[PDB]
This record gives sequence, C-alpha cells and structure tokens, in this order.
Amino acid sequence: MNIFEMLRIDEGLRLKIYKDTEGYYTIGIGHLLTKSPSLNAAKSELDKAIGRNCNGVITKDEAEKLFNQDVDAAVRGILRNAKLKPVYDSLDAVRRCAAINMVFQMGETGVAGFTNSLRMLQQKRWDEAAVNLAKSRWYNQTPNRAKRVITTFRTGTWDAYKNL
Repeated sequence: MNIFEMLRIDEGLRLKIYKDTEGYYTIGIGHLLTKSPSLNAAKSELDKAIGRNCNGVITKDEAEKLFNQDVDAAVRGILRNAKLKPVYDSLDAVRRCAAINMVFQMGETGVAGFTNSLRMLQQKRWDEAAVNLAKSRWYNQTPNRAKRVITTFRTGTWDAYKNL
C-alpha cells in the first residue's frame, strides 16, 4: 500500500462529473472542480484543468494525471505549512500517508486547525490522538473513511485498508 492506492480506495474513480459527499461537483479520483452549484461552472473548470473541451467526461489517464497533481499539491501544502510540516516530519511513512489523506480530503488550512490532534501525533500519543481526531465534523460526516485514516494513525499499519 502507498498513498495512491489508499486515496484510490477512499475516493473511488468516476470519469463523469459527480457530486462528492458534500454535494460539490467533482471528477476522477476526488478531484474537486468547484463549490459552485452551477454545473456549467464545473464544466468550465474541468475544461481548464484538462486543457480541452471535455463536456463533463474524461479518460482514465486524465483522471490519473489530475490525481498525481493533487497528491503532489497535498504534500507540497504540508511542507509549506508551518503547523503541519513539523508534525509530518515527525511521522513514520505509513502515518505520513494518513496525513496526506486528510489534507487531500479537507485541505491544508482545514487540517492545520486540528491543533490538539496534531500535538498528540507529534508526541506519538497514538491512542489519545485517535480519540481526539474522532471528535470532529470530519468523523461524523464521513465515519467509515475517518475510521480508516484514524486506524492508520493509531497503529502505523495498513490494517484498515487490507484488503480494500
């Protein structure tokens, strides 16, 4: 398992514009297009992202290209964020994947606000971190995914993702 396989499980793959868990237009492997309620606005963002007139549909190669860009953006966002970088650097490789997953789902600013959980993670107080992370809108709105990511932080193993 690696971060691509992990987020592919959590986000799925859809080649036509769809609405994500929050009702926002999205495509591919969790690529958010816009928070606007306008499908036309989403289609315009899609064409801009892919570089051709897509009419709301992309290929698997295009979805995977957006995904590579998005994972890279999540990692770069962590490394540029003064609250997130030290915690990330303190983590082992498996737990770094859990961190990237959270930033991919909710964005860098959003995770950087998880102040108390970040401190527990930096301190390697894993069970305490797990309890704190679950006290969140994130957990209540996407509990199955949050449980997987939390188990990954708690254990430092891929047990929650084996086998898919």
